Amino acid sequence: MESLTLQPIARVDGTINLPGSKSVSNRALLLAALAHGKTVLTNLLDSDDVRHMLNALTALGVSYTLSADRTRCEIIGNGGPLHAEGALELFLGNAGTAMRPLAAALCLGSNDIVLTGEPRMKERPIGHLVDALRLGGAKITYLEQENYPPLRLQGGFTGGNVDVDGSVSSQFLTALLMTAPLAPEDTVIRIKGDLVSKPYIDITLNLMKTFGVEIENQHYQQFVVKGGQSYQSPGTYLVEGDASSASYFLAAAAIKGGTVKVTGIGRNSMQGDIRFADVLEKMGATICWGDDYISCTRGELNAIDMDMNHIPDAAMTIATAALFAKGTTTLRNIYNWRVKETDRLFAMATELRKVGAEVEEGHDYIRITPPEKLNFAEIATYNDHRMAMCFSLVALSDTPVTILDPKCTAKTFPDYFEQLARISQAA
Ligand SMILES: O=C(O)C1=C[C@@H](OP(=O)(O)O)[C@@H](O)[C@H](O)C1
Repeated sequence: MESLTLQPIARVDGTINLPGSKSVSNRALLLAALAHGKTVLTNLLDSDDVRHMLNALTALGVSYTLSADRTRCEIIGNGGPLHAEGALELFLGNAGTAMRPLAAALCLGSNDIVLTGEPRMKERPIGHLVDALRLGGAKITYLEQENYPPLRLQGGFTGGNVDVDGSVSSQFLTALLMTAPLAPEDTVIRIKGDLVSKPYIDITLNLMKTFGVEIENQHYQQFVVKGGQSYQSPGTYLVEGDASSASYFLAAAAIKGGTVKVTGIGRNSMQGDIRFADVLEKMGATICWGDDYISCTRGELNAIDMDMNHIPDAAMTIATAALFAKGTTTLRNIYNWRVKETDRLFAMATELRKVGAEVEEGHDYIRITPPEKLNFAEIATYNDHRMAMCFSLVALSDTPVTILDPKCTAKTFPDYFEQLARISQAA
């Protein structure tokens, strides 16, 4: 199959202008499609997950244009809930930010639509979301395995008292929050117990406010939403650079810099993954913050033992950076790594051992003890963009590394290797 071999990188130094945020891009596209008026999004991400959302909007009848590089999008808002009948099938690849939000949104009014995706998406849970939507009136059918896509949506979500489990994915709550304002009746969303990935809820609420809707957030345990609302175009909107994509470059400087500056995110960014920079600082790197950049300069790199529930995606980057740190690194409270692009606890542990690390794969944590020296490995990537990007950091050592299916990075970052190469220096 396809593979890419990375030769040892002696030093990293430079500036990277970040690709747009996947989380912000897919929320902005769905809200722009539901809104009244024309929205012009700039710095939109061009990646597989965004392309699946754009294709779904096209299939649903939404009109929009894209610039040549697909980072500028002018969307003609539908002025209300989207509609299609005839069991129209929307293929959503493995994009949670399209699958979860559309599963909720398309329950408004009457519809007859099927949502499906790649084989792995049919193994990613959606039951907590379906349960909540049904409590609000939605008619939803599991076409294959109970609690997983594919789903046949027949509409009916009117609002009301809705409980939702927040212990497995914050995306279910995000989907409900974006949908409820357009339901005819008021909705009170009650979180059953724990809520994981809380920072992503703040991104959702930030986007909803940009599009003209606010709700009452009672300590992230209950959300009061008034029905009969409408989203309104914000005119022009600048999508933040992606803070998760930024993690690889900031970590590379922490290991082998040099100073690497990423632009497009800064201290005021809404993305919780900017907190990844705080972890590098705790490990010994030097961080500089700007309005529109974050930079990292090599310092020391010491192991850490931290709860990473607030940054599940960027936390994977600490798992390979740990190969270069002094001591044993432990990342805790990351159970849902198991239900994402792949089971990331199994995948990360398996591949880390291949380059020499001693790894304890905990049920919901990972403990990593680096080897005295890394060895060569051909890294399996599990159709997971982050496995490829995280293991690219192995090349910041004296050994090359071969990454299988490097194009899997296109889920969120098609140009990843060219960008890592931009900051890679031989001297
Ligand atoms: O809402 C979002 O944009 C995302 C939320 C997170 O999912 P969980 O809430 O399932 O952790 C994250 O891992 C995913 O890549 C993007």
